[PDB]
Amino acid sequence: RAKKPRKARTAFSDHQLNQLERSFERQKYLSVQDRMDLAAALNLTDTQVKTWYQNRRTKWKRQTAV
DNA sequence: CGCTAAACGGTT
DNA sequence: AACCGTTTAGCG
Repeated sequence: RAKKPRKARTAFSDHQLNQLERSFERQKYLSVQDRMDLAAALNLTDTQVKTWYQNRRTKWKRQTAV
């Protein structure tokens, strides 16, 4: 067990995942404002959205490479 | 296991 | 500060 507390793993709802994915198809990168807006719309934290987008870009790149 | 959320150390 | 590349880990 890590010495430093980690954050609990967020479980996204179906609506949140749908909306995150619709954002991603439109824009692969968000401005600060568009990110902080999407977080508010989905009742997520700014960092949860930032992280989701970052990890989603990793997945996107993996799949561009096949 | 596999998908992926969060963590690490480095990079822009 | 946001990102990258990659790792590490939660959990269905």
